[PDB]
Amino acid sequence: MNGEVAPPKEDPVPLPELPCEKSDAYFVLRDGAAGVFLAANTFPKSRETRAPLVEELYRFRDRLPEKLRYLADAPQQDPEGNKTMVRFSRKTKQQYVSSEKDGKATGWSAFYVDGKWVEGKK
Repeated sequence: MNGEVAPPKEDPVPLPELPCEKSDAYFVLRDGAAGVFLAANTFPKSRETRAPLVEELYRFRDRLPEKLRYLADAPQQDPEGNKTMVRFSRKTKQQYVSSEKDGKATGWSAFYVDGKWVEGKK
């Protein structure tokens, strides 16, 4: 009976081919943060969680759980190269990607509409 709801046990879309911090952990893609994301299997030792980088998704397409065909399908960077990762919007509960340059968050942010990605530059 000892339980706390959503137990640490869970092997949905594990991406062992993506090291986490440095404790032999990896990024096991899961779903429980306003949408989808990839938490470290060493959590909390590694709270590195957040939508999956579209580019890293293309490399993990062979392992894609199929429910990401649209996310990984979205662009994987911007005209400058700032790779674009997945994000989540509550205004429509959907997945929108956003390019990023190093760590300055350029601003690029595309939205996945009806199989219709878009770009809401700001």
